[PDB]
Amino acid sequence: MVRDAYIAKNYNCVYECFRDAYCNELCTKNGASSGYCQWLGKYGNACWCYALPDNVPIRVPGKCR
Amino acid sequence: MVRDAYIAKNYNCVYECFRDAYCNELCTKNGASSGYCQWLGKYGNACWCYALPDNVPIRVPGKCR
Amino acid sequence: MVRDAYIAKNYNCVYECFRDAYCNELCTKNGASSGYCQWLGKYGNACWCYALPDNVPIRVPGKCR
Ligand SMILES: CC#CC#CC#C[N+](C)(C)C
Ligand SMILES: CCCCCC[N+](C)(C)CO
Ligand SMILES: CCCCCC[N+](C)(C)CO
Ligand SMILES: CCCCCC[N+](C)(C)CO
Ligand SMILES: [Cl-]
Ligand SMILES: [Cl-]
Ligand SMILES: [Cl-]
Ligand SMILES: [Cl-]
Ligand SMILES: [Cl-]
Ligand SMILES: [Cl-]
Ligand SMILES: [Cl-]
Ligand SMILES: [Cl-]
Ligand SMILES: [Cl-]
Repeated sequence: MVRDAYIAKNYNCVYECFRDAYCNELCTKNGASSGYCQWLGKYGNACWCYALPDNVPIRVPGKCR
Repeated sequence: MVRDAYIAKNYNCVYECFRDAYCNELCTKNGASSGYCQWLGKYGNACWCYALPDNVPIRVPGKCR
Repeated sequence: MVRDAYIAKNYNCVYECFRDAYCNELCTKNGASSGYCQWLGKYGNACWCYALPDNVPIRVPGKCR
């Protein structure tokens, strides 16, 4: 299954960003259809991916550790 | 079927917004993959949903009533 | 197959834009689920389409000619 989400890294942490292309490269390398750099969002300036496969971790409620 | 669209409420009216998370919560609660708050768009500052199921009303050409 | 991409015109050139609705109309007329006007991106201010069918050309690495 796929989902639109903030791609995460160890452990439960978003990827920050400035440029859309940075996030699109990151997200698509990880199987998403595309992604972009969301500014001033829930997790600050962070990468949002569309249709990211569920073998890739995502940000969920809770702490980044 | 699903479509990308402005989610609507009675009758043929968009949801205004400030924050992306507001729209993402609204859109996903209604079955969309995600959504965001479009600023300065066709209907002002309004929620846009990706892959919103067709059992949820959307904004179509015409008046909000 | 579909892909998220910059819709292109002859030859390997993006469509520039100001308004999201301009790009959404262009992209959806060409079979995409939606599109928007990306500002200050890889190709300047240009139209990005979601789920654009592969019978529509897209921007790929290289020169616009
Ligand atoms: C300023 C600004 C801005 C923006 C944006 C966006 C988007 N998509 C990727 C959700 C369509
Ligand atoms: C007003 C200028 C907008 C450029 C910033 C674009 N983002 C990187 C925030 C795309 O979501
Ligand atoms: C230039 C700062 C951008 C933050 C606004 C982001 N929106 C809420 C308009 C996202 O589309
Ligand atoms: C800060 C105001 C944002 C309006 C510009 C929106 N775009 C046309 C860049 C949408 O991506
Ligand atoms: Cl985080
Ligand atoms: Cl943004
Ligand atoms: Cl927020
Ligand atoms: Cl309205
Ligand atoms: Cl916007
Ligand atoms: Cl408009
Ligand atoms: Cl170009
Ligand atoms: Cl943008
Ligand atoms: Cl760039």
